[PDB]
Amino acid sequence: HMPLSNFEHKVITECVTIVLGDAIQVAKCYGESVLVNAANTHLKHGGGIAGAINAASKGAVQKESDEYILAKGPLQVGDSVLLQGHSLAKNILHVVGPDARAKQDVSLLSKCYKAMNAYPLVVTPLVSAGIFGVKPAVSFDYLIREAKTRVLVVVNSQDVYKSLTI
Ligand SMILES: Nc1ncnc2c1ncn2[C@@H]1O[C@H](COP(=O)(O)OP(=O)(O)OP(=O)(O)O)[C@@H](O)[C@H]1O
Repeated sequence: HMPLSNFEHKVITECVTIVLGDAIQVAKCYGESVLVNAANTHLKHGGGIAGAINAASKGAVQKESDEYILAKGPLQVGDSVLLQGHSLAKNILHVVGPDARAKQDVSLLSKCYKAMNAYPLVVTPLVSAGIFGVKPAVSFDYLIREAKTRVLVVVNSQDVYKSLTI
């Protein structure tokens, strides 16, 4: 079974496909992929996809992240950091999308998605599209504008999936 058949998906461009499912699982089918974590300034992976990723890695993502943040200090918004994959992916790219509730610049999503272009295959959720208050459609708009590499954008609500795929 070629990986994406385990999932409902729709190719948008030769670059971007929209997959309905859990991004952790999609990334598990591609060992050469980089998994995008939708993270905060302090890489505190307490919930959302950050907590699911931290939990899949059995706490390891949190401890690596604590060492990095202690050493470098906290990340700005739109910053990204490539860290270990903890066998969930070749690597995890921790991406700090803007927080709309806090009235942060949503065009910083462009900076977040740009970072994904350094990798040949990336599996990502919609950055800032949950508690951070950016509509998934709006997050998807920033992604499709910047994606120059092969990006599997994975949405785990079926409603979001139907909206994105017309
Ligand atoms: N394992 C996951 N895989 C793919 N998409 C996810 C996953 N978990 C959450 N999402 C979706 O991707 C987007 C980014 O998630 P985010 O890191 O901002 O945490 P969250 O959205 O507040 O968590 P939740 O949606 O469960 O309340 C959200 O719209 C969210 O619903």
